[PDB]
Amino acid sequence: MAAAAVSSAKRSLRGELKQRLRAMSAEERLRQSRVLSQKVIAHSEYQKSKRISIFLSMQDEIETEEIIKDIFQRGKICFIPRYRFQSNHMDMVRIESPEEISLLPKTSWNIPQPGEGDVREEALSTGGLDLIFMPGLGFDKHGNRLGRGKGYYDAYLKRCLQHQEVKPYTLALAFKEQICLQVPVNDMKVDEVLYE
Ligand SMILES: N[C@@H]1N[C@@H]2NC[C@@H](CN(C=O)c3ccc(C(=O)N[C@H](CCC(=O)O)C(=O)O)cc3)N[C@H]2[C@H](O)N1
Ligand SMILES: [Mg+2]
Ligand SMILES: [Mg+2]
Ligand SMILES: [Mg+2]
Ligand SMILES: [Mg+2]
Ligand SMILES: [Mg+2]
Ligand SMILES: [Mg+2]
Ligand SMILES: [Mg+2]
Ligand SMILES: [Mg+2]
Ligand SMILES: [Mg+2]
Ligand code: NI
Ligand code: NI
Repeated sequence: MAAAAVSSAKRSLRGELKQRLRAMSAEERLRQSRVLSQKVIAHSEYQKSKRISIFLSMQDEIETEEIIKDIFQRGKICFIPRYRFQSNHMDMVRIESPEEISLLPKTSWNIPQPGEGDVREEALSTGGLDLIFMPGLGFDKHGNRLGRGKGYYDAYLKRCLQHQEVKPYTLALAFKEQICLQVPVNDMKVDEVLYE
């Protein structure tokens, strides 16, 4: 019953956040994304990190396009999500240029990812990750995160520990509209939430 009340609070907050995210203009989402891109590019954990996981942005997320271009300009090794919907499991798989992204097939969320038989280097098979850009629907200032529901990033963070001594730094990228007083939890916290 306590579990269910937690789920109910998460669901209600998701509906609130989604409505705000729906209510934002394309131009404005683009403005806050530009502000975050400059913040990330100046960020010391980003500047020092060699192996990075970043997401490919949905319409309700901070746009990561400029960060990706910077990643490859700085010769960082870049991994993106590859989600297997049948088992609710995600890996982070290597891409070798920003331009490759444009040729990939897309999922039912209209996001690019390498297809089923494209054999890819996985981040945990070749060293793990220094830094993971964390998407999500909401975050509070304690670093709690409200994801879309099925906990694929929480599960992936747990998995990272099985390959690395040092846990990846987790940096969320949020609209100011996505910052909440308290995210209902219980769930993995992020190290830092960036917003305007
Ligand atoms: N740009 C990135 N790409 C990432 N790629 C992997 C991915 C998985 N994903 C798709 O790639 C995905 C989306 C929703 C649910 C789930 O948790 N949600 C529905 C309710 C959400 C809907 O009604 O709006 C349900 O609980 O199943 C699980 C996996 N999540 C993406 C992430 O959220 N944003
Ligand atoms: Mg809604
Ligand atoms: Mg409200
Ligand atoms: Mg402007
Ligand atoms: Mg959406
Ligand atoms: Mg360097
Ligand atoms: Mg699949
Ligand atoms: Mg992996
Ligand atoms: Mg699909
Ligand atoms: Mg996993
Ligand atoms: Ni897998
Ligand atoms: Ni608090």
